[PDB]
Amino acid sequence: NNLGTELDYDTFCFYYDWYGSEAIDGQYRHWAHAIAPDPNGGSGQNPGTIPGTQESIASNFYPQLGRYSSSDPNILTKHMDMFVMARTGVLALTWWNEQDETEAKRIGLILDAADKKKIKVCFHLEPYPSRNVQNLRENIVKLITRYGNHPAFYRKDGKPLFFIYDSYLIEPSEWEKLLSPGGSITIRNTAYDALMIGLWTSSPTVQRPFILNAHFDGFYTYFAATGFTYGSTPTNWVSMQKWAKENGKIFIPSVGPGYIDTRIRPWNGSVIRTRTDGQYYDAMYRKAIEAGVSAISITSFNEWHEGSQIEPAVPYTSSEFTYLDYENREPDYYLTRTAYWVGKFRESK
Ligand SMILES: OC[C@H]1OCC[C@@H](O[C@H]2O[C@H](CO)[C@@H](O)[C@H](O)[C@@H]2O)[C@@H]1O
Repeated sequence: NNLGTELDYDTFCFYYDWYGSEAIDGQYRHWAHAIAPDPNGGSGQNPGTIPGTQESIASNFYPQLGRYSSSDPNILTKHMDMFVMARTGVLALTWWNEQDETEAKRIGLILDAADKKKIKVCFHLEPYPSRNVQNLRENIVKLITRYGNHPAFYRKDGKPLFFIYDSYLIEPSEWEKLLSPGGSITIRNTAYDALMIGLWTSSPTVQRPFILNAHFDGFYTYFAATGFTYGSTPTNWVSMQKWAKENGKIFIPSVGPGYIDTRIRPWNGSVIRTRTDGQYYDAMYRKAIEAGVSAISITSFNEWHEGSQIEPAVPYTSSEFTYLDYENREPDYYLTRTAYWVGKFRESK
């Protein structure tokens, strides 16, 4: 078929599975969330918590699906249909190494639901406690062993792919042990080889030798807020792509529709990026495509705390908060606008 509606398997959408309901999970997990103290606000702050009631959730927006559970198979079905609408072929699943049966259940449910719609799943390896290259290797082995034969497990030219968030928290000399073909605990040329995509944050003078010396296969930028880092400044993407191509690296810039996290970080208003009825998303996605990249990542499907989600949101005013909403656009606008950009990306590929 050549309908201009098929999934794109070089488009990765960051997905969060940490939402809970009292009924399914015992608590409205993540809809309830601690409010962060101001890191520049001095001592004795008592910022409190967002309780995750119907009226007061830990987002500046409000989900069309309500305070859902990430463990609810019926929600997962709906999410996969939303991925199909968006044409996003890869779900990049947050992974916190919780070592708990409820995590294991969720991951299996997500893989199963994804496969019904021919969506693929890869893992976004988060900065879990004491993360280091040895336990990373062990966890990569575990994930490939447990899930590598699942039909929804993502591969690119035969290799799994992992995104590594805050990869700068680990020195290049440690990464080399895992990721150089000669490394002490290498995955290269083993059953557990994978494309390892590190987080490019700051200036080229720092990031270029970091990526080379660490032996990452590529890099991504994550942040949905333009200008938050050098890497999330889209005017740098042409030059970042040129460097990537020269050095055999895969650049996967991250694009998002906006940013606002002031319910959970009230002091963080300088990072707000307004959606402007889709014009912000359009500008960022256009820059990624114009840079000539081979793959794009989307921040985010459903990071509701940070206001970067493309998942449908609805107008809502409760007695506790007046939420933002998609304004003049309909609740599914960011899904269908993603599909528009996926088509432009494919036309360019
Ligand atoms: O997936 C990479 C990162 O994406 C942004 C969120 C971040 O998690 C931190 O922030 C959220 C709030 O937005 C907290 O709920 C988490 O516990 C964590 O501090 C991801 O690491």
